[PDB]
Amino acid sequence: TTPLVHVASVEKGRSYEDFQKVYNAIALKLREDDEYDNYIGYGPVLVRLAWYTSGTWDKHDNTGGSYGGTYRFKKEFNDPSNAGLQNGFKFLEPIHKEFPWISSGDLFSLGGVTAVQEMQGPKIPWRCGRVDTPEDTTPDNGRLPDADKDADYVRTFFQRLNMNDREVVALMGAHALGKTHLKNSGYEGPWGAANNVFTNEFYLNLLNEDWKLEKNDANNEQWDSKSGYMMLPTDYSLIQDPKYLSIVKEYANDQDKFFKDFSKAFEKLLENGITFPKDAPSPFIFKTLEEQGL
Ligand code: HEM
Repeated sequence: TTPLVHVASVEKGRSYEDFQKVYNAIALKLREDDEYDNYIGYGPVLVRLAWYTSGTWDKHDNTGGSYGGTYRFKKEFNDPSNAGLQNGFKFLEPIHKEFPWISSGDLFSLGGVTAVQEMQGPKIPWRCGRVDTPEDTTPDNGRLPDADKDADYVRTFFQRLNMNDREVVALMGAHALGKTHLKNSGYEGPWGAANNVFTNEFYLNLLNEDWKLEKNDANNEQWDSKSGYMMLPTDYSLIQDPKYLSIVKEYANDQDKFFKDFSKAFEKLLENGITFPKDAPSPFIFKTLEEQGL
């Protein structure tokens, strides 16, 4: 019951080259299965999967988190908060089959890193070593955030993941990717136009679009723009709160700053709860398919 310690353990004999191969397999499949979700591709859902398998972490007792790769167990993959993520897991199945040596946690997190980079986002340093843990270590449902809340809720929620205001605003920028699907979350619509290209569009849209608070077909309120975009109440709270607003403006006006801050916050999210040995390998920075000429 005491605060357990999760020590990163490198998959036996593996090094950078091995993980670059897994990265490449994921990236090649992202390119191949381009028709998914009306041609948005699997990039966005893989990022969401990485964030939800990591977002269960509780700094207070080190339960949940990316280390154990517990999403593979029914209790967690059936979490209502994870509806739709099965698509990401299905995508990674053939990858895990080809590289059975990689842990589930390493695969889920690497999937998110690969997706961000392939979608032209910033490089995200990634460390290996997550080790699969038993089904009884699977966190209970209810640790992921609700979308119908305000800024105070968001701020308090993220304190459990040890994220401050800047980290929260930076992480939310991932919503430039993909869209909400009524059947999955009770919300419908994309946050922007370039659904599968990682940019700071989320912030520009929050500030520049003309938003109207409306009710969707699930009878839930969401902010809609004439451009056909939407914002969840939690997204919109970032411009209602004065502290969050200042940061949103910063990122809307500095693409490089957003990339650097997102990279740090995303790696931190994916590494929360993990203790890396003094002699563990340095973080890996994978080359994109484009950089490799593949
Ligand atoms: C207050 C926190 C957050 C809330 C309430 C929230 C809520 C949601 C909801 C309701 C969806 C739609 C799911 C669906 O209908 O398919 C979604 C999608 C998504 N979220 Fe968030 N999210 C939050 C934070 C984040 C963070 C921190 C990241 C990652 C850094 C992230 C990345 C994504 C991505 C990429 C999608 C698109 C998935 C797809 O298109 O299939 N989210 N989120």
